[PDB]
Amino acid sequence: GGTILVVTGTGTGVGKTVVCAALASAARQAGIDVAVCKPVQTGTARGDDDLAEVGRLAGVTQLAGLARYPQPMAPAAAAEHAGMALPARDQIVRLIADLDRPGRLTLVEGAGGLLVELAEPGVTLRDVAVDVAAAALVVVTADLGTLNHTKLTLEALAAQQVSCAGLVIGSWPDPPGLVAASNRSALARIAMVRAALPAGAASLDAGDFAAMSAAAFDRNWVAGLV
Amino acid sequence: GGTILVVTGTGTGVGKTVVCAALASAARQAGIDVAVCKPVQTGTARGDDDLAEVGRLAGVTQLAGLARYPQPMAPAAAAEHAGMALPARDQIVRLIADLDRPGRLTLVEGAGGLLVELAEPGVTLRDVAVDVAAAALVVVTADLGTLNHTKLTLEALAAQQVSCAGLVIGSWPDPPGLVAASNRSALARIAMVRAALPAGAASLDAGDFAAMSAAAFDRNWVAGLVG
Ligand SMILES: Nc1ccn([C@@H]2O[C@H](COP(=O)(O)OP(=O)(O)OP(=O)(O)O)[C@@H](O)[C@H]2O)c(=O)n1
Ligand SMILES: Nc1ccn([C@@H]2O[C@H](COP(=O)(O)OP(=O)(O)OP(=O)(O)O)[C@@H](O)[C@H]2O)c(=O)n1
Ligand SMILES: [Mg+2]
Ligand SMILES: [Mg+2]
Repeated sequence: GGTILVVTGTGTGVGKTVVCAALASAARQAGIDVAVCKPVQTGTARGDDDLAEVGRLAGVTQLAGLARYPQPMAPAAAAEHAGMALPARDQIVRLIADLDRPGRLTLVEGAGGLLVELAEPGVTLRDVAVDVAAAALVVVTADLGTLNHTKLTLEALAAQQVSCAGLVIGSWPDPPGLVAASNRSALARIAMVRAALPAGAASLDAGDFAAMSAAAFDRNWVAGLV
Repeated sequence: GGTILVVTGTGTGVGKTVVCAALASAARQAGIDVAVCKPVQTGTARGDDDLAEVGRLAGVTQLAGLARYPQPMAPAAAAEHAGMALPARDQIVRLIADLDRPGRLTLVEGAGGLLVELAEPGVTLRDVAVDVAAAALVVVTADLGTLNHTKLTLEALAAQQVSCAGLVIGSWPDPPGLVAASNRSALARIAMVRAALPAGAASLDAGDFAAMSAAAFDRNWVAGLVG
């Protein structure tokens, strides 16, 4: 095996996908081989496609998915609306374990938060992470409430002995403001803040994104991942 | 003693205060004596006063605060910015215990979500609930993400053996979209949904808010809250 990291977030819209892409670009610039798996994608009618974003921004080519639901709903709702089950637990876990190899950082992106349902019957990104011995990278906001949400997620992580690889602030505002600055310090009082990605990085081109990403993570940590 | 509920939520801004007021109103109209307690209150320099708002909507007269910070921040941060300290765990529990009385329903509204720090070091409303043996009423949204946040909150409640008294959807839109409807029906499978307060309820005057309040909750559940 190699390094499997699940990339979760305190909620929906915290920039999990942009963090996957950023870590991917950093690791690739460290000469690490990266794969990204997004088992279930919703919102496809309006063009939601987070693996494509990772491809565009980071140049990852090993981009693995199992199901696509048109509706911009939570996976289980989208499944119900479309009239089709979610994938099974086994499909996700073996797709990920077949992606994993020596030398590779394999990022696994869930949908929404940690406890959202990802497969039949009621299995979550947390379960998947258990099944594959992955650590968890927690993407957070810098807004009022982030502390509560972070501690809640880290507590759920620990309840199943999924190790915490750290937090990333998905979007660092400009200019910051009092709340975001104080929250950044507190977040660092509960876990290793690995990076804070400038607000708007998503819209960068691949070159500028690569420069941002390179400077956003500690190089030794990135290298030390695999 | 009497009955104590901490009234918590999946985050900040979900309708905790309005639920305190609504449940207090329904319980008052059931003849139950009601106290509402707000041990940590931030954002006073912006005119935030949750106790006053409960009194304004519900007529609750037994309102107890303790710590008040000017800035609209996390209590830890608002205290650090005022040059002040957080209360002690026993200060908060004392404030609550002095309110407790047979036949009285004592609602304890927190600062933000369940794991926000109320006292040094890292003391939360969950700890306070264990200390005063209270049950937790969890206010939720109907919006995307509410299932994850709700499950996280319930799981954190069971982590310390704190009973869940049920959920209350703080703001229920009329009409409900596809996501709201789905989230509601899933929430009913995760826990007892005690009420779904209609959106904009803070705009109802005393009588409108009391009517809405009595209809919002099952009369039998409210009455069963207090012997
Ligand atoms: N530093 C950042 C981080 C995020 N985004 C934007 O923030 C929004 C949501 O972030 P996303 O990367 O989509 O993360 P997710 O948490 O995966 O969203 P969800 O799980 O709900 O699909 C996107 O428009 C993304 O383009 C941005 O512009 N600059
Ligand atoms: N059924 C509802 C629910 C909420 N609100 C409004 O939406 C906001 C949130 O209500 P509040 O109880 O203040 O949410 P809390 O979680 O209590 O806010 P805080 O985190 O600051 O304590 C308020 O402006 C309130 O007037 C409303 O009008 N009717
Ligand atoms: Mg995403
Ligand atoms: Mg409030």
